[PDB]
Amino acid sequence: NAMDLTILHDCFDALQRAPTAEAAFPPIAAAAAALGFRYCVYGLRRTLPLARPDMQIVGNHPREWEHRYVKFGYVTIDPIIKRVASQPRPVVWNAFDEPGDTAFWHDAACFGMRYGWSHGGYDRAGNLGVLTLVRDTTPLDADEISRLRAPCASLSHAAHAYLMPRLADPIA
Amino acid sequence: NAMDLTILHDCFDALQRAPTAEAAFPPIAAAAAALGFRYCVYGLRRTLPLARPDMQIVGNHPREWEHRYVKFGYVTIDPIIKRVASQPRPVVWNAFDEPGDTAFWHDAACFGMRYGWSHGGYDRAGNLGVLTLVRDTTPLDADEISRLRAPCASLSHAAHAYLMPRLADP
Repeated sequence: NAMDLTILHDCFDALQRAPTAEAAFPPIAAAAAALGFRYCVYGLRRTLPLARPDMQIVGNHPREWEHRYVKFGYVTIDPIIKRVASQPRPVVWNAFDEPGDTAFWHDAACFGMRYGWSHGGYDRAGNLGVLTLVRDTTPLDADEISRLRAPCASLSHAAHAYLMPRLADPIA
Repeated sequence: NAMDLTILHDCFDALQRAPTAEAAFPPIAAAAAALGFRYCVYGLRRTLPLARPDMQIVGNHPREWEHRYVKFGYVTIDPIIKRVASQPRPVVWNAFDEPGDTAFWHDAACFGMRYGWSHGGYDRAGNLGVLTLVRDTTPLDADEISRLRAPCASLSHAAHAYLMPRLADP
């Protein structure tokens, strides 16, 4: 378990030499993978579109999941977004065990988006950035959640501090 | 080094059963102390007061430093707030090497708040919470900063997610 702290040490050093969102994501995804999360997704939802919320999505998620996330208009009714946008704490979810939003969780479960850890963060301009860590094999028991809080918190701060600002305002 | 993960593990366990700010701050401050930071200060700056910004300050700082901070209106000129608000990355400062703001840095260095680590986060309402971890001993070199990033990131997340909400509304 001491290996977990090395995982984050190597991530944050790589994030010091990542001046773009293209260079900043692989460190965060590699750390999440080392923590047991097969999938690592980041979404930037901007406040200025007002008429229609726009969701910018980067991640190693299945392409067909995002394709259906787009064609079915899931940004309008995304249950994870509604839960992380209202509260500051991380949201642990299970696609087989969530109430309502039947169509959303149906597609998520069909493509491995099954057992997730999601945390939302805000920037100076009011944009919402959501880091989502998903595994496709087993939901975490509470004892594994307890030990993963600090590492996931670390990754969550890293995504909001090193990835989100370089998605919102690229150097070029 | 094996401790840093257990230092934070114990902190995050305590914050699960911490429904008040009186109960959320000590575990964070305890972790900051175990990481080498004697002073742990959290400030919540409001956007609403407009003409000048209100700021709640909670921490184990020397209290007479807080009294100067209010006496000379430092909330309007605070160099650290200025830098953690315009940028989402942490800020590492040295009260003897920071340019300008001579009066501000003189007062901070007077009460041992000399070599600090500060990070600012926002909430849905647009408020600014700032976690500041300070030493009175030695400056922060490039080597210790590297290994302190991941643990201090967890502390930032912990402060913004568990302490900031309790100051803002409960």
